[PDB]
Amino acid sequence: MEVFAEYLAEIENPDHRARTQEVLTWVAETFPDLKPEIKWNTPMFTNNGTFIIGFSIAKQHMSVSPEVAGIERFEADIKEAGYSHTKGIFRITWAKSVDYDLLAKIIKFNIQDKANYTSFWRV
Repeated sequence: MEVFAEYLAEIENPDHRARTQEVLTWVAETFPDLKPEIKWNTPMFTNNGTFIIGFSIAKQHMSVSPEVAGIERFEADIKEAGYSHTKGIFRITWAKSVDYDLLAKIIKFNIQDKANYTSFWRV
């Protein structure tokens, strides 16, 4: 968790910082075997060296990054949760709640789908 200290401190809005902290803490606690990392100024979690999920903050939303394959697998549920998405990310605006249930399904999916992966990113 200390790994994310500087990143969180740099979030000037304290309510945005609290939400980011709550999500990152929840991932860490719910998935204790993942390694929390800051890489390229992005908070993320890896499993035996491969990327599992990443988070980043913009002015009006948090971005969740589970790779294109993660968005493809859960596109219907992302849309039903009410979040906007691209091919590779989806967004949670500050007024909207975080669907921890969906996050859990995405994270578990990437863990299983990238078991033994030989690269950091999916190609």
